[PDB]
Amino acid sequence: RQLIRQLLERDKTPLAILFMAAVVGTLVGLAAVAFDKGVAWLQNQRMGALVHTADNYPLLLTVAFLASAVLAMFGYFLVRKYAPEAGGSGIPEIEGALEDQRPVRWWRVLPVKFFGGLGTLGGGMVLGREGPTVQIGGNIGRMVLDIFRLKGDEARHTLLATGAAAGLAAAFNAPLAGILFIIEEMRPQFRYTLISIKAVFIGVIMSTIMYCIFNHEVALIDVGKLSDAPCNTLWLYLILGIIFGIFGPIFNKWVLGMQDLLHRVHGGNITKWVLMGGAIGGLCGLLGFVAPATSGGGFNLIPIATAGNFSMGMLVFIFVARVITTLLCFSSGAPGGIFAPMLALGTVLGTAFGMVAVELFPQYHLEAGTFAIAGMGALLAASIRAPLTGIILVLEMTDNYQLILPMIITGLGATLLAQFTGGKPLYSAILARTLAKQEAEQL
Amino acid sequence: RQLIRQLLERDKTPLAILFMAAVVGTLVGLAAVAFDKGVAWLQNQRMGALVHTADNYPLLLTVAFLASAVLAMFGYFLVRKYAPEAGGSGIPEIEGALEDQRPVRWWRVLPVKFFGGLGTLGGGMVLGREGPTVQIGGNIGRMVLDIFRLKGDEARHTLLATGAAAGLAAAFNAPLAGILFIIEEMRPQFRYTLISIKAVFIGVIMSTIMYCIFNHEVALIDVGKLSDAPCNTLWLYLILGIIFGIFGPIFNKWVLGMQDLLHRVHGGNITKWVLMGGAIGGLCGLLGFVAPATSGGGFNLIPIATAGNFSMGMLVFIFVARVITTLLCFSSGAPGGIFAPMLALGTVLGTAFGMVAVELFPQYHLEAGTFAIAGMGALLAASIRAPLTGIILVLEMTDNYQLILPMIITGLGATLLAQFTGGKPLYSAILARTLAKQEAEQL
Ligand SMILES: [Cl-]
Ligand SMILES: [Cl-]
Ligand SMILES: [Cl-]
Ligand SMILES: [Cl-]
Repeated sequence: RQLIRQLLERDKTPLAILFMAAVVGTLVGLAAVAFDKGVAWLQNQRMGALVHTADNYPLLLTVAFLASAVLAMFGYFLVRKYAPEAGGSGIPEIEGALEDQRPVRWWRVLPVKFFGGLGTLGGGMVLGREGPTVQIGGNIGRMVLDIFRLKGDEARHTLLATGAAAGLAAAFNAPLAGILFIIEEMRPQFRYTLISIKAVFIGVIMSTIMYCIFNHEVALIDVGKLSDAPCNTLWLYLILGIIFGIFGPIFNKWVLGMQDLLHRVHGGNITKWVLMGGAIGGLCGLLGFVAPATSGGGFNLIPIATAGNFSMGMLVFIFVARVITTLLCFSSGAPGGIFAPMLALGTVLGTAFGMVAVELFPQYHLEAGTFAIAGMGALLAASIRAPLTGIILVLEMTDNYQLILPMIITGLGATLLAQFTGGKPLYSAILARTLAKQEAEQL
Repeated sequence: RQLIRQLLERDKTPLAILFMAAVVGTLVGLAAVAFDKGVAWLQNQRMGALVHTADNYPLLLTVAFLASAVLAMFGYFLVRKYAPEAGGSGIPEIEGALEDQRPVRWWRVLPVKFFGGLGTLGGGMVLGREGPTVQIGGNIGRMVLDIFRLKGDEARHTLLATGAAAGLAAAFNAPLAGILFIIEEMRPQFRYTLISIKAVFIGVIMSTIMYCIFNHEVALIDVGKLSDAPCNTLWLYLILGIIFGIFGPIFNKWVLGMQDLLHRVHGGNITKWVLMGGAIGGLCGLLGFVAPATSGGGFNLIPIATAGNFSMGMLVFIFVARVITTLLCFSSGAPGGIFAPMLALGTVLGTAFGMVAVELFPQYHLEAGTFAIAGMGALLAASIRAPLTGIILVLEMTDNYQLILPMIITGLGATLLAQFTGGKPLYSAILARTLAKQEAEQL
């Protein structure tokens, strides 16, 4: 009573950050659930109010095109106006914010990364919510430093990585992917002052506690308990990392090559960025009815492809027609991450390797889905090149933790073959292309 | 050839590190499995061989004492004559060799940490095999570097860290927690240069492949499937961390306090040390027969305490007489770590907390054992102050990965009150006491 509580005056500012890291993690966990439950409302009101008479296929294709384009145009007009920095994932806009390179305007991003991400991702576009939640989370961590008035220089990098950790923890119910997002992915940007790593923990805890009360689901991806991977067959997860580790730098040259190729029909205009974003967001709404595996930001193709429900000629067709629809969305300037459309390209090429590995090897008794869970985090290690948070996020979402060894081998063969090929991390190459564009345009 | 020529000009010395880290990682899967199969064959040769108790009880308590003390005076003697750095855990001898301070004498530690870790830890003493596998692993990472005569200090800090991560991946069968030993626990010593981390990833998976070849994996601790905790009850995991976070600085105050206190009964001699080691390590083979939860490394009673086969008049006798046999065994110069004795120390105080919360709160319908898994990584976060190497290492040996939010909450409140109530990490306070005692030797 009177022998313990007098030590608060000794370290009053560390206990001022760790209390504020509890209100960062609470406010990010509310803004992430209202994102995910608010984007599922616009996705259920779209397909639910699509079929009306069930025999009017000319009008039903028109409604599926316009009602997903106007929602997408609401997410493209609110981005190039009033908040131009919320025009992509948001992981490069916080990686250049832990180091003092990019400004953090929470008064502009938070009514835009929320209300534009609800119209972009709610239009059936191939874009995930790992983008608009870590960017929202990185700005709520900046928001409480202007509400609670503190001008600390170490309390502004601590809370901005707290809500960024709380954004990944409250988007995928993944408390371990949120902490290791700051540790090993954002390694040259984090400080680790022994109180900042405790403040990341409170923000991750309070954002996953607020995921309990409104999301009573067991997993985000509903693939059950798959088979084990014996260590007679752990060399096929090294050939899987070789195949994924070569496509990774080729995909990063395709992301950054389509950001400049699509930036030629409009050239930077406002009346032509929006009309192009409605032609993209309407095409991914028109694809939501005629081919539901092509459109969408993953997470429904993922527990279907890993069960062997697709054929071989249809898994090749999806990988061609999902690369086209994920380079037309993320490499266009829409608020939405490339993360969840990379989880849907990992279970397609992973199963296409897993369906061939049971024809050449009948003596291994291989399941065709164990290469889809392992391949899911193998494009996150070759493109983004954050292999450890990309294999404690496939495990946190599919709950298939028995593949903890084969998912490292395909996460290590992907990182090793992406560095040998000549590939950069994707979230550090979008940031390095926006800083060099900022320096060369104002001069 | 074409590709063969261009892989030798630019990246040859980075590829020589990634090939050495596969030879380093393989050799801590053959010297780490045969260490665990040597302490388990010696365990079933002194307590499984002398099993007939129906004939002579006074002629068996001496055999349970003499056969476990003669093994104890082989390791208390090999350390004190041939490799004095091999005594104790061995993580502070790698934590203090990763930067510049202590040498890595693989020509002295490896015949002593092996055949003394077989003698003490396999001869019935309360010691964990994490310690004698990090130091054997880190010395192998220097041994292969010295045999192949690699040139540079960039590979010396690299390959010593791959072997210390190869040790944790095969002593406990955890590929994911071995990398977080180097990333999270070895934070201010390890150098991250984008090739050394892939040498750790190579050295870990080459040390877990060589586990399942010999030791066919299912789980170390055989708790089957505990109940998924309803996260209404997550505030009880914070008071579990508060209770452990107070005891944590009190516990390692006894660890360093008993190393100094036991240093007066023998002085610094080599006859009085093994005669102390023949009684302080000798009664734990006698306590391993009349009360087998009071002695031993502390892994047999973890499935017994978590399942709830104890009362709270026996859950105190295996905590009062379990801290005594842990401070006597580890903190007296015996070649054996303290991870597994403070793992059995967390699941006993966690079950005592678990058996109380099911009486005061019948509305929650709690299990008394879900706090035992959450309390296992609590003393590893309060004393060692490495939560993510404690709350991920016990998920991989118990195979209950649904308690992550109950364990990050317990791992936070353990770390938060071990910093407030001033407690340094155990392996950073053991090393800083051996650094100050070697600077007083030169004068
Ligand atoms: Cl972008
Ligand atoms: Cl989505
Ligand atoms: Cl020691
Ligand atoms: Cl042990």
